[PDB]
Amino acid sequence: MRWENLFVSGVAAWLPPLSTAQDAVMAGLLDPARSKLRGIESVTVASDAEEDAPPRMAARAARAALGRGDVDPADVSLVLHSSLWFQGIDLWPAASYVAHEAVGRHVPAFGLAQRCNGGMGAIELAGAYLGSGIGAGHAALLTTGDRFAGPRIDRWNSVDVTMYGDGAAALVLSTRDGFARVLSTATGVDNSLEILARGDEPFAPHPVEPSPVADLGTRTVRGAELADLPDLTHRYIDLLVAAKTQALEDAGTAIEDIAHAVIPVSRRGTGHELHDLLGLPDERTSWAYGRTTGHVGAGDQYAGLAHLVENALVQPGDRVLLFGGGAGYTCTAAVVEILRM
Amino acid sequence: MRWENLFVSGVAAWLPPLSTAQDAVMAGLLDPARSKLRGIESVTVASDAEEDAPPRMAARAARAALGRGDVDPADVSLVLHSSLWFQGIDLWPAASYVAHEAVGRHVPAFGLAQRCNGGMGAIELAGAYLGSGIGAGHAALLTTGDRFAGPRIDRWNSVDVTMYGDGAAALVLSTRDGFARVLSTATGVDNSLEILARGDEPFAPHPVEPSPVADLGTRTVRGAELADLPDLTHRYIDLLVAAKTQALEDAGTAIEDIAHAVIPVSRRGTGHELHDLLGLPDERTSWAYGRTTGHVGAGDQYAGLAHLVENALVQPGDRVLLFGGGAGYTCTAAVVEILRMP
Repeated sequence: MRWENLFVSGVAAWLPPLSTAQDAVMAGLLDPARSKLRGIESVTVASDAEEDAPPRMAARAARAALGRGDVDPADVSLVLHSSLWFQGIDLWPAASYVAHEAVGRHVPAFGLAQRCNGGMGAIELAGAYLGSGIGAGHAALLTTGDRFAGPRIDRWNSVDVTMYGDGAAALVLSTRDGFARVLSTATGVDNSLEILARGDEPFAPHPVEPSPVADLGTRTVRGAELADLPDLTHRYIDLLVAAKTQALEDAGTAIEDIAHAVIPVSRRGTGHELHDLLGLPDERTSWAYGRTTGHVGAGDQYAGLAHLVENALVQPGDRVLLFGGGAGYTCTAAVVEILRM
Repeated sequence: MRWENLFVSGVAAWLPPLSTAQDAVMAGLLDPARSKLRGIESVTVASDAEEDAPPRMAARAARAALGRGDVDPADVSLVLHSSLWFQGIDLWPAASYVAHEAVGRHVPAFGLAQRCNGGMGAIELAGAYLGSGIGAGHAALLTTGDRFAGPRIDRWNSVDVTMYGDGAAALVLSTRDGFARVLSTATGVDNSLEILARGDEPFAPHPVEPSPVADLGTRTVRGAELADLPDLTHRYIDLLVAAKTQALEDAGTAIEDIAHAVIPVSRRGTGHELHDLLGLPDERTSWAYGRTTGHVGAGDQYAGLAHLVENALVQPGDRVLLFGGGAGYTCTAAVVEILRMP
């Protein structure tokens, strides 16, 4: 999709302190060979205090993002809150809390689930919503937030390809103006890969209690065996190249003109990495930053863009590729042009 | 919102067999007075077999809905799957399973949370998406699905205003054609009421284990206490009347021109009920149906419309109000006009 009137008016991350892979190895929580393979140096870790529940971190990130774009909360017509896991209280609309605290009483709020891709996918849904004439306002607030905890989640081991960081991020879209223009979005998808995210786990009538420790690495392996596809890996490559190519082509931008690409935090550590598939070197990606935060739920792309802007790592005229991807498997990409700093 | 080119192409429910309120009373699971007050005659109860997990029930409803509307799955550009509770496997994309099983590999799928309003809120989001030019196809598949279980959920008692039914529903939107035209949608909202849905429950770092039995009625009371609002009654009235009023006006329709309103399944049993606020007698609402199914997660409005159409309770030229409402608090309403029977 080529966007003629869609802007990022603000972006922010609210992140707790860093905790190092080194300290996890020293404490016996993380196998040292795994630490070395994956290349992740540290991950953000929140306290267990109520003030650090995901919706409250999200509400703070939202305020920061709305403050920086000087958007009147009266002009926000939609709130989307994406996440991966528990929000602190069950049977309860977390998204309405985020909206109430950051914007106000009279804005429609949805929780969104598209696993790791939720932040990027929300951009398409919100952009469509803003252009449709449903709401009178010109902005949408997009938030993410998660805080991982035992017994269910071991941040260092529950996923093979990454390590989980706690925290929240926010991105405010506008059809009026902003410091960046969204030039394009495009989604690649292959829903056959959903099997890799459940493995041989049976459908249970009730959450399993007490919670065993999650092991998504082992789901992927069992998932691959049950699916018995001859071309598993290609299905991934195809959907990722589709998202990349359409996002670039609809933005009228060649890959050599991308100043920086913000990607999901993950690492194989052996052969080809995502950056090889994207056709650009490691140092033009957000890996150097991401390997300090870990995988911050659905918010890697918002947090990474926040990092670039806050540190003047981009200037006006630069084009930035935001690259999603999450279990499903779904990947939304976007090209953003910096207009003002 | 007034819609120029939005249609309902198909609608369906997949519902497990009925379990009566009277049987629950006799098993000691439901108090006789509460049964009488609430007036729910029965609710749908699924088995605990893997085949009745919510995403599978949702897949069956989606396929029925798509088949009843002659929509090719290749023309669906978006799947939204709304729910209130556990889908059977954690840390996993349920919405992608629904999409794969009913529609295919190459359609973006999202899980959607807007408590009891998810099904109606999904119509606005999908409608916007379909008109935007983002996806190639002309149709969107909307699903709901839940299956409630102990210890956490006691379907008969965990919500005061209703009793939960298991099952799934589906609705297919199209920019091209269908059996009904969506004339309008409108949302009323008041996010200050989110506190009523959490009460004084502390934010916990991990789900509380073992799960105690949920008591949302007590949460409402604890939340009302903390919030200390001067005008709670008026907050409900203002947002519900706003949704009703805007949907009717954008559709160019008066309440007396509404043949039927499909409403959330809930009941006070004393005083004024939602139908009084809508200005409709009981008989012009979905209550006669909803009191046999109970509150089927986010799917009451889809399920109620399917029942209307499957049983020839409306005919071409009739207008129907689909009326939402859920904890948040958010209520999305739509006026649809029947163009032909499917």
